[PDB]
Amino acid sequence: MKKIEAIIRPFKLDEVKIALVNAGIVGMTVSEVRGFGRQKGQTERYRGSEYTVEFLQKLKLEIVVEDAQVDTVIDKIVAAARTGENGDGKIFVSPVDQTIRIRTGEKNADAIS
Amino acid sequence: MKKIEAIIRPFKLDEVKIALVNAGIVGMTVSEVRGFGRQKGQTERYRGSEYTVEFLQKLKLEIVVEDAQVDTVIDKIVAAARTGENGDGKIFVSPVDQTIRIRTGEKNADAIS
Amino acid sequence: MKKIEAIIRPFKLDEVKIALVNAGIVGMTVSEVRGFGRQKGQTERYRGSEYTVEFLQKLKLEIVVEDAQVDTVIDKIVAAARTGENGDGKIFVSPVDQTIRIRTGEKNADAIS
Ligand SMILES: Nc1ncnc2c1ncn2[C@@H]1O[C@H](COP(=O)(O)OP(=O)(O)OP(=O)(O)O)[C@@H](O)[C@H]1O
Ligand SMILES: Nc1ncnc2c1ncn2[C@@H]1O[C@H](COP(=O)(O)OP(=O)(O)OP(=O)(O)O)[C@@H](O)[C@H]1O
Ligand SMILES: Nc1ncnc2c1ncn2[C@@H]1O[C@H](COP(=O)(O)OP(=O)(O)OP(=O)(O)O)[C@@H](O)[C@H]1O
Ligand SMILES: [Cl-]
Ligand SMILES: [Cl-]
Ligand SMILES: [Cl-]
Ligand SMILES: [Mg+2]
Ligand SMILES: [Mg+2]
Ligand SMILES: [Mg+2]
Repeated sequence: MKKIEAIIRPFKLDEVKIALVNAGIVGMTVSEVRGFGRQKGQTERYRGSEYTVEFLQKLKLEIVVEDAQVDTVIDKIVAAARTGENGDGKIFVSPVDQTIRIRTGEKNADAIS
Repeated sequence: MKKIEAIIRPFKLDEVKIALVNAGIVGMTVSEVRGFGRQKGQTERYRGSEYTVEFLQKLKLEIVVEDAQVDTVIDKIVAAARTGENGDGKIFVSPVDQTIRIRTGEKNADAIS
Repeated sequence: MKKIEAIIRPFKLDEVKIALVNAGIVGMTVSEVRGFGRQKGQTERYRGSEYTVEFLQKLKLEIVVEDAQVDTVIDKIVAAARTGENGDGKIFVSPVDQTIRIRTGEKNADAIS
């Protein structure tokens, strides 16, 4: 099992969300964050101004899936979230040792099906 | 060391929190999130309406503990957070390689005691 | 690759942020959380009152770096965030299996450079 954490542009939420639902994702969590991602020598454009290290609003998507579904999920997010301008986002994949469904106590594969 | 991340119903915060404090948990983090968890063919009830993939408000609890305490923490959350209606929540356990207490620089077991 | 998650006092954001930018960090994410950290028998001071398990506002910083940069990042956060009063914060380091830059599809070391 893996956790996929994707930082995306806020306006992209709808476009990304539809891609994931159509791909068969059945659970996801979203939160509001702020961030910077300043590659060397670049500025990020937002509403007609250029930024270096100021924090900009982003959204964090969290999706826990079976290992065999990670690449599909990654591909769907990338294709829907990208624009070609710096600031499009970043995805981090991390291990999940156990998953538990609260209502039933189901575990692991059963809790993500 | 493990991180326990629990997504719960917002109203349950107090009921869950009291269970964990009584069990001896000494540190926890809470954040506001939104989410869906649509098992196939189901709808989630909220304030008299039925939802499919709309995002609903949830809370994310994060608790870092020693390995030997994980199952106790899981049990306390499940028992306090559940209601029997879909939407009760989900728990993800993940590895923590190092913990550092900022004030003192204490590490690992010392930083979670 | 590792994720560094640091819970800090909200007022410290600026002091911590400047330390990390000067150390060469190029990406970070911040979120608003609440928390308690009650070591046995202690109270946390906030705006002239003493707290046990009430939730206090904190900030969560998330920084994904190469393994060889973790200790530098940890040191910079600790030195900038600390005050000597309980409630200064806690840092959790966890594994990241894959990183993807959304705009380009670059992976891993390429996505964090
Ligand atoms: N290494 C990192 N650790 C934590 N958060 C990061 C990191 N890099 C980026 N982020 C988060 O992702 C957001 C988007 O980053 P961004 O798209 O600018 O990445 P980038 O590597 O600079 O790529 P690009 O060249 O496309 O801008 C940031 O604002 C921040 O919230
Ligand atoms: N696989 C997942 N990845 C990330 N977040 C998830 C996932 N599944 C659920 N969540 C989060 O947990 C919340 C509660 O999920 P929920 O209780 O609906 O899970 P479920 O598996 O559908 O179980 P139930 O049948 O009890 O509804 C969601 O709204 C979402 O925030
Ligand atoms: N084990 C933990 N799991 C999750 N979050 C924690 C944990 N311990 C602390 N936190 C988070 O970090 C914040 C700061 O904790 P705090 O500085 O009080 O830690 P502490 O171990 O009690 O150290 P101190 O003695 O310096 O107070 C908390 O309010 C909470 O948000
Ligand atoms: Cl493009
Ligand atoms: Cl029931
Ligand atoms: Cl001091
Ligand atoms: Mg960038
Ligand atoms: Mg559900
Ligand atoms: Mg404390």
